[PDB]
Amino acid sequence: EYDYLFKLLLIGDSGVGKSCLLLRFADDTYTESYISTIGVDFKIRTIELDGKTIKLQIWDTAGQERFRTITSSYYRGAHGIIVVYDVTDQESYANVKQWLQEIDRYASENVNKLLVGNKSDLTTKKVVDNTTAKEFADSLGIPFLETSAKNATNVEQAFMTMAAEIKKRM
Ligand SMILES: Nc1nc2c(ncn2[C@@H]2O[C@H](COP(=O)(O)OP(=O)(O)NP(=O)(O)O)[C@@H](O)[C@H]2O)c(=O)[nH]1
Ligand SMILES: *P(=O)(O)OC[C@H]1O[C@@H](n2cnc3c(N)ncnc32)[C@H](O)[C@@H]1O
Ligand SMILES: [Ba+2]
Ligand SMILES: [Mg+2]
Repeated sequence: EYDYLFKLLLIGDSGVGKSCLLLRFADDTYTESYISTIGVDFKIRTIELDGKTIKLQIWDTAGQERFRTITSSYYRGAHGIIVVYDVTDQESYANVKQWLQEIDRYASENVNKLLVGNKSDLTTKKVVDNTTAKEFADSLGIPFLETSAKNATNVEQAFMTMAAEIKKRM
């Protein structure tokens, strides 16, 4: 029986791997194919944390600009928002500031945030230095993790740490 029900949103630029992060966490599957999300997709996953059962309702948003006014509708309900960039794509990291701005515009004032640098397995094509991204996230008091949906690395931890932080402030 459920102790908490948290709503999470994944946002960030098209092609950074939001959908693959959710597929990995919710279905333990992965695809190398690129099929952009139309609007917002939804999955649930129940986790156990600190002896508590937490149901997570997770919305995976389209990163493409033409969906953006619609995706904004889901921001208010979120307890936690995960902002994803691709560690091989500098512009996706540069657009983190824009995404943080969407959060300020549309989200609840007390929303928890996490910055994720995805595709950490692409070690030879990495252009966003993790010390840079970590200094950035520190400067904002936002937690930071690098993930690989492909190799499963830190995927469970990203969702688990987000839940932990939500649970602490209630
Ligand atoms: N090597 C590697 N490739 C990844 C990883 N995650 C996603 N990809 C690849 O990146 C591409 C885009 O992934 P996808 O999850 O569809 O991106 P998205 O952020 O959901 N795009 P949109 O916002 O348009 O729906 C796919 O070709 C996918 O296989 C990762 O951790 N490692
Ligand atoms: P929008 O409000 O159109 O939602 C986008 C998609 O997510 C599905 N969905 C949203 N919220 C839930 C809940 N709370 N439970 C189950 N499914 C949900 C919508 O039905 C849309 O397809
Ligand atoms: Ba949809
Ligand atoms: Mg997607």
